[PDB]
Amino acid sequence: AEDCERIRKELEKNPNDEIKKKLEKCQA
Repeated sequence: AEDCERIRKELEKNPNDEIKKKLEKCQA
């Protein structure tokens, strides 16, 4: 239950570590 592009948006507004890391492997 995740969305890479949505997390991208969240990573855009919030340059967060966990968000970034879970973005990279959102699709895993």
